[PDB]
Amino acid sequence: AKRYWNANLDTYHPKNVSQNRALLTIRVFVHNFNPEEGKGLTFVGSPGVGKTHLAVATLKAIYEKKGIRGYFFDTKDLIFRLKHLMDEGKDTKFLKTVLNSPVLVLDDLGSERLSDWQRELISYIITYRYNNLKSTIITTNYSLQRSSVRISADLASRLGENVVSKIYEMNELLVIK
Ligand SMILES: Nc1ncnc2c1ncn2[C@@H]1O[C@H](COP(=O)(O)OP(=O)(O)O)[C@@H](O)[C@H]1O
Ligand SMILES: [Mg+2]
Repeated sequence: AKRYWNANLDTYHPKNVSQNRALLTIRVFVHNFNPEEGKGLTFVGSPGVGKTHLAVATLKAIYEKKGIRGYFFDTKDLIFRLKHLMDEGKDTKFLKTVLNSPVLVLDDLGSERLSDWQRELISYIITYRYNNLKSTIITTNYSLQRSSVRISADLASRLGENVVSKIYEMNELLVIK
Protein backbone atom coordinates (compact mmCIF):
# COMPACT_ATOMS: atom_id res chain seq x y z
CA ALA A 1 0.00 0.00 0.00
CA LYS A 2 2.44 2.71 0.98
CA ARG A 3 5.65 3.21 -0.58
CA TYR A 4 3.12 5.17 -2.63
CA TRP A 5 1.66 7.18 0.27
CA ASN A 6 2.85 10.23 -1.58
CA ALA A 7 1.57 8.92 -5.05
CA ASN A 8 -0.75 11.61 -6.40
CA LEU A 9 -1.92 12.64 -9.82
CA ASP A 10 -0.51 15.81 -8.30
CA THR A 11 3.02 15.27 -7.18
CA TYR A 12 2.96 14.55 -10.65
CA HIS A 13 5.68 15.81 -12.49
CA PRO A 14 6.22 14.23 -15.93
CA LYS A 15 9.77 13.91 -17.19
CA ASN A 16 9.32 13.01 -20.89
CA VAL A 17 6.60 13.23 -23.53
CA SER A 18 5.58 9.64 -22.56
CA GLN A 19 4.81 10.68 -19.08
CA ASN A 20 3.00 13.86 -20.07
CA ARG A 21 0.69 12.08 -22.43
CA ALA A 22 0.07 9.44 -19.82
CA LEU A 23 -0.89 12.17 -17.29
CA LEU A 24 -3.19 13.89 -19.76
CA THR A 25 -4.92 10.64 -20.63
CA ILE A 26 -5.29 9.72 -16.98
CA ARG A 27 -6.83 13.11 -16.21
CA VAL A 28 -9.39 12.88 -19.03
CA PHE A 29 -10.09 9.25 -18.00
CA VAL A 30 -10.75 10.11 -14.40
CA HIS A 31 -12.99 12.96 -15.27
CA ASN A 32 -15.28 10.94 -17.48
CA PHE A 33 -15.08 7.93 -15.18
CA ASN A 34 -18.15 5.71 -15.03
CA PRO A 35 -17.93 2.57 -13.00
CA GLU A 36 -20.53 1.32 -15.49
CA GLU A 37 -18.40 1.41 -18.65
CA GLY A 38 -15.85 -1.11 -17.45
CA LYS A 39 -13.07 0.98 -19.00
CA GLY A 40 -9.46 0.89 -17.74
CA LEU A 41 -5.85 1.61 -18.61
CA THR A 42 -2.88 -0.55 -19.14
CA PHE A 43 0.57 0.78 -18.18
CA VAL A 44 3.50 -1.08 -19.82
CA GLY A 45 7.18 -0.09 -19.60
CA SER A 46 10.53 -0.90 -18.13
CA PRO A 47 10.72 -0.65 -14.36
CA GLY A 48 11.39 2.12 -11.90
CA VAL A 49 9.46 4.15 -14.44
CA GLY A 50 6.49 5.24 -12.30
CA LYS A 51 3.93 2.86 -13.85
CA THR A 52 2.75 1.69 -10.45
CA HIS A 53 3.03 5.24 -9.06
CA LEU A 54 0.63 6.37 -11.79
CA ALA A 55 -1.84 3.51 -11.18
CA VAL A 56 -2.08 4.27 -7.45
CA ALA A 57 -2.41 7.92 -8.39
CA THR A 58 -5.24 7.11 -10.85
CA LEU A 59 -7.01 5.08 -8.19
CA LYS A 60 -6.81 7.96 -5.70
CA ALA A 61 -7.97 10.67 -8.14
CA ILE A 62 -10.92 8.52 -8.88
CA TYR A 63 -12.30 8.33 -5.34
CA GLU A 64 -11.33 11.92 -4.62
CA LYS A 65 -13.33 13.26 -7.58
CA LYS A 66 -15.80 10.39 -7.81
CA GLY A 67 -16.03 8.91 -4.22
CA ILE A 68 -15.63 5.37 -5.61
CA ARG A 69 -13.45 2.98 -3.74
CA GLY A 70 -11.05 0.97 -5.70
CA TYR A 71 -8.68 -1.74 -4.64
CA PHE A 72 -5.01 -2.16 -5.10
CA PHE A 73 -3.31 -5.50 -5.48
CA ASP A 74 0.05 -6.90 -6.48
CA THR A 75 -1.14 -9.41 -8.94
CA LYS A 76 0.97 -12.20 -7.45
CA ASP A 77 -0.07 -11.28 -3.95
CA LEU A 78 -3.74 -11.39 -4.89
CA ILE A 79 -3.39 -14.71 -6.72
CA PHE A 80 -1.34 -16.26 -3.96
CA ARG A 81 -3.88 -15.05 -1.35
CA LEU A 82 -6.83 -16.36 -3.30
CA LYS A 83 -5.46 -19.79 -4.05
CA HIS A 84 -4.94 -20.22 -0.36
CA LEU A 85 -8.41 -19.16 0.83
CA MET A 86 -9.78 -20.98 -2.20
CA ASP A 87 -8.36 -24.28 -1.23
CA GLU A 88 -8.88 -23.73 2.47
CA GLY A 89 -12.18 -23.19 0.85
CA LYS A 90 -14.06 -21.01 3.23
CA ASP A 91 -14.01 -17.37 2.03
CA THR A 92 -16.01 -16.69 -1.10
CA LYS A 93 -16.33 -13.23 0.32
CA PHE A 94 -12.88 -11.97 -0.52
CA LEU A 95 -13.18 -13.32 -4.08
CA LYS A 96 -16.56 -11.68 -4.59
CA THR A 97 -15.55 -8.22 -3.36
CA VAL A 98 -12.45 -8.39 -5.59
CA LEU A 99 -14.42 -9.48 -8.67
CA ASN A 100 -17.22 -6.98 -8.11
CA SER A 101 -15.04 -4.09 -7.42
CA PRO A 102 -15.85 -0.88 -9.39
CA VAL A 103 -12.10 -0.19 -9.79
CA LEU A 104 -9.33 -2.74 -9.45
CA VAL A 105 -5.58 -2.27 -9.80
CA LEU A 106 -3.79 -5.38 -10.83
CA ASP A 107 -0.21 -4.24 -10.42
CA ASP A 108 2.27 -6.21 -12.40
CA LEU A 109 -0.36 -8.39 -14.04
CA GLY A 110 1.88 -10.95 -15.57
CA SER A 111 5.43 -9.77 -16.02
CA GLU A 112 7.46 -13.04 -15.65
CA ARG A 113 5.90 -16.43 -16.30
CA LEU A 114 2.83 -17.77 -14.56
CA SER A 115 2.34 -21.42 -13.71
CA ASP A 116 -0.88 -22.99 -14.96
CA TRP A 117 -2.72 -22.32 -11.58
CA GLN A 118 -1.96 -18.56 -11.43
CA ARG A 119 -2.71 -18.41 -15.15
CA GLU A 120 -6.17 -19.96 -14.32
CA LEU A 121 -6.99 -17.37 -11.52
CA ILE A 122 -6.01 -14.38 -13.76
CA SER A 123 -8.05 -15.64 -16.69
CA TYR A 124 -10.97 -16.07 -14.31
CA ILE A 125 -10.69 -12.64 -12.75
CA ILE A 126 -10.21 -10.93 -16.09
CA THR A 127 -12.97 -12.88 -17.86
CA TYR A 128 -15.28 -11.84 -15.05
CA ARG A 129 -14.46 -8.11 -15.06
CA TYR A 130 -14.58 -8.16 -18.83
CA ASN A 131 -18.02 -9.79 -18.84
CA ASN A 132 -19.45 -7.61 -16.11
CA LEU A 133 -18.07 -4.29 -17.35
CA LYS A 134 -15.86 -3.83 -14.33
CA SER A 135 -13.17 -1.23 -14.76
CA THR A 136 -9.78 -2.75 -14.25
CA ILE A 137 -6.37 -0.95 -14.26
CA ILE A 138 -3.24 -2.93 -15.13
CA THR A 139 0.53 -2.46 -15.03
CA THR A 140 2.83 -4.83 -16.75
CA ASN A 141 6.45 -5.00 -17.66
CA TYR A 142 7.84 -4.66 -21.28
CA SER A 143 11.62 -4.31 -21.93
CA LEU A 144 12.90 -4.72 -25.62
CA GLN A 145 12.56 -1.34 -27.11
CA ARG A 146 11.82 0.49 -30.34
CA SER A 147 5.30 -1.60 -30.22
CA SER A 148 1.58 -2.14 -30.56
CA VAL A 149 1.39 -5.51 -31.37
CA ARG A 150 4.62 -7.02 -30.20
CA ILE A 151 3.63 -5.69 -26.85
CA SER A 152 0.58 -7.78 -27.70
CA ALA A 153 2.32 -11.06 -28.38
CA ASP A 154 4.82 -10.52 -25.66
CA LEU A 155 2.00 -10.08 -23.15
CA ALA A 156 0.15 -12.96 -24.83
CA SER A 157 3.12 -15.29 -24.23
CA ARG A 158 2.76 -15.51 -20.36
CA LEU A 159 -0.83 -14.43 -20.10
CA GLY A 160 -2.42 -16.21 -23.06
CA GLU A 161 -4.00 -14.83 -26.25
CA ASN A 162 -7.42 -14.87 -24.64
CA VAL A 163 -6.70 -12.66 -21.65
CA VAL A 164 -4.65 -10.19 -23.68
CA SER A 165 -7.36 -9.77 -26.38
CA LYS A 166 -9.82 -9.01 -23.69
CA ILE A 167 -7.46 -6.67 -21.91
CA TYR A 168 -7.37 -4.73 -25.12
CA GLU A 169 -10.95 -4.35 -25.60
CA MET A 170 -11.27 -2.91 -22.17
CA ASN A 171 -8.27 -0.72 -21.73
CA GLU A 172 -6.37 2.03 -23.48
CA LEU A 173 -2.66 1.38 -23.83
CA LEU A 174 -0.18 3.78 -22.19
CA VAL A 175 3.54 3.07 -22.88
CA ILE A 176 5.70 4.98 -20.40
CA LYS A 177 9.41 5.46 -21.17
N1 LIG B 1 7.10 11.28 -12.24
C1 LIG B 1 7.25 10.84 -10.93
N2 LIG B 1 6.92 11.62 -9.88
C2 LIG B 1 7.05 11.20 -8.59
N3 LIG B 1 7.50 9.98 -8.23
C3 LIG B 1 7.86 9.08 -9.16
C4 LIG B 1 7.77 9.47 -10.60
N4 LIG B 1 8.19 8.40 -11.29
C5 LIG B 1 8.53 7.44 -10.39
N5 LIG B 1 8.31 7.83 -9.12
C6 LIG B 1 8.63 7.06 -7.90
O1 LIG B 1 9.64 6.09 -8.22
C7 LIG B 1 9.41 4.85 -7.55
C8 LIG B 1 9.33 3.74 -8.56
O2 LIG B 1 8.17 3.96 -9.34
P1 LIG B 1 7.20 2.78 -9.77
O3 LIG B 1 5.78 3.26 -9.87
O4 LIG B 1 7.29 1.59 -8.84
O5 LIG B 1 7.73 2.43 -11.26
P2 LIG B 1 7.32 1.03 -11.94
O6 LIG B 1 6.00 0.61 -11.31
O7 LIG B 1 7.31 1.39 -13.41
O8 LIG B 1 8.33 0.00 -11.47
C9 LIG B 1 8.11 5.00 -6.81
O9 LIG B 1 8.43 5.12 -5.43
C10 LIG B 1 7.47 6.27 -7.35
O10 LIG B 1 6.83 6.95 -6.30
MG1 LIG C 1 5.63 -1.74 -10.66
